[PDB]
Amino acid sequence: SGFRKMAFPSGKVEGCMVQVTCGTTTLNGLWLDDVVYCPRHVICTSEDMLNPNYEDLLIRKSNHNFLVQAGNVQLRVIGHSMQNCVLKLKVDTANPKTPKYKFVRIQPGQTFSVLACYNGSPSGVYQCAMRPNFTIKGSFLNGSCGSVGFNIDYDCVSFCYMHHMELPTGVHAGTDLEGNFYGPFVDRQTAQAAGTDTTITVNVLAWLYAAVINGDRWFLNRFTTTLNDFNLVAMKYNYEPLTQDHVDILGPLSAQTGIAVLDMCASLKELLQNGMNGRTILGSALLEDEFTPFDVVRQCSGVT
Amino acid sequence: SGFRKMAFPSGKVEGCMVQVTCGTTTLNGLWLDDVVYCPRHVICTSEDMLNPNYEDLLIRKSNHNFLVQAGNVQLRVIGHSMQNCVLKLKVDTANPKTPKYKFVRIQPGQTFSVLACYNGSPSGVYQCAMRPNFTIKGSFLNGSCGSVGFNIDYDCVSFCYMHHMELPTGVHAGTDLEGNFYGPFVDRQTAQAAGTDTTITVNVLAWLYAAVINGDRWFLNRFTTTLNDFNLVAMKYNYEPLTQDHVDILGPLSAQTGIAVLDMCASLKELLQNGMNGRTILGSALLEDEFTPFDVVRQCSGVT
Ligand SMILES: O=C(Cc1cccc(Cl)c1)Nc1cccc2[nH]ncc12
Ligand SMILES: O=C(Cc1cccc(Cl)c1)Nc1cccc2[nH]ncc12
Repeated sequence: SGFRKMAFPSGKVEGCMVQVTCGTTTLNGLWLDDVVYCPRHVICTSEDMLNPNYEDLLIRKSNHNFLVQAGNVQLRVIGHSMQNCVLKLKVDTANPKTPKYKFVRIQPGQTFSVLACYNGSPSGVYQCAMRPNFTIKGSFLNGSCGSVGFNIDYDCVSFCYMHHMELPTGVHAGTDLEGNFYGPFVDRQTAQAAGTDTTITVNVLAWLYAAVINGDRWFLNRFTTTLNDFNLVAMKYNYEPLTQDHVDILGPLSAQTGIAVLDMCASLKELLQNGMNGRTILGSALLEDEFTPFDVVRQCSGVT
Repeated sequence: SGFRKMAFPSGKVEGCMVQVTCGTTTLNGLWLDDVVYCPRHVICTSEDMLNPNYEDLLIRKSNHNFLVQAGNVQLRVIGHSMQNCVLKLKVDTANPKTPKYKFVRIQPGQTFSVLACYNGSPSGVYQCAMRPNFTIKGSFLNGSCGSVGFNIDYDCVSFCYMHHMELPTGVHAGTDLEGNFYGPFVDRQTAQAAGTDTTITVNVLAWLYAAVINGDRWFLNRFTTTLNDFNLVAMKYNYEPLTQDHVDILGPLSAQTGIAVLDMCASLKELLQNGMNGRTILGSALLEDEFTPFDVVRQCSGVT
């Protein structure tokens, strides 16, 4: 028992990290097979970042201008192309450490692990959620661009995020591995509105089920609610409206604990209306929304 | 910017994990050079666990009774010995993935990463603290015994913990890599008192400095305090007494922010006496003590 904000083991991703330098800029790249993926802003100088003309900046670059280093060994670049906001550097050697992998575009409210890197070297790993507004609240310093987010299903790494930018608000924005930003963001040094965010209701409910499984039960009450009534409360408290699709994904946790989803909704309703009263749930004094129902089941069943 | 409960990249440790089976019991082992380390209770049956006679149980075992499997390949066991609460299984092949490593006994209040494993396969990685009472609040299910805790300083893995037991209270106990338990625990299925725990004051202060560095400043006040006055408050709130040694380790963070350690102590004093008033610090609604001053500097400087 016990419940932690657990990340996937990062080894399979550590073996893919490289350093990419173009001119004066260094960031991280992801080496899979014979391609290195990295943020296209590796080609910018500070003078360029207010609104870079990426097409023109890339025309001034040749294969030999992209310095790619995998630990201590240099990779030979034999092609380059820009796809949306990523560059794809074709190299003459397939990464021997390439794991089985997929590129996936995750949905808002889903979670993933981030391997924060600097100069192609891994620094640390943490778990986070893609907010409903498509930002991430990460831990990224200058030089972390090109670090990736991923999930692992047995031996397959599904890469879902590449880090590109820290907005002036201190929240993070990035792309899928085809270089499409999550959210409305653009790769320019400008203030950019991130939408209104909401709390991921189905994840808070999953975490309340994790709490019951792991011994924290004080918040269970004698009440029930309906989706309509619960959604009036979710509206007031800026929580995502709950749907039958969310109730269905909570089915396994409802079956494991014997607590009907709408009864757990009534516990969440009381917690939203009354607060925690100075108590904690799974070591937290707030309602946690960074665990999906799949994460809770995986953590409570010991999936490897 | 941003601050997360970050674990070390686990790849170097993933390469050391093996499955050890003895009779009907399977758990995890750590393969370094030509030795596999695992909890000695791998030799017990359920009938043995109330108070096992480990010496007698191990006398009934031969090298060929210890089944060690590294992924899909079987290791040949050419020796066995019990050291405190660990078994050391000498194998005929040095682990090719053995990283540079050390065995260290950590101090209470220090932090480390855990690579939770089942059947020798990594499941996930998380960061935690060794409580002042020598327990850990982990995420461990049955089959996780033998999972290890570690820190990494550049290319060297310092292994500090091997998981052995979940106490009836749901908290975790284990040993250093020489098999000495942290705390008063014994490897038997009995209720065992864990001491009175306290909050790790120097880590809460480090985390308040991380909060100021990362933009959360609302808790800064016009006050100062002394070590004596602060320690009266720490006493009331079950916090570890602060010493000049703790003030000295907070020196770098004090220099980075320009906030004297005793002024930060006055902010912590007000937070202990008044609570958070429904506000958060670094996404937490409680005072976090699982980040050391070294962790805060490492995370805020991008060490790889
Ligand atoms: O965000 C950027 C580069 C950049 C600026 C504008 C647009 C783009 Cl696409 C890229 N550098 C950072 C500086 C400081 C902390 C940081 N955390 N994560 C990144 C990061
Ligand atoms: O703790 C043990 C085995 C054991 C019992 C008594 C003494 C010893 Cl040394 C070992 N099994 C577990 C069962 C369920 C969840 C668990 N989490 N971590 C372990 C764990």
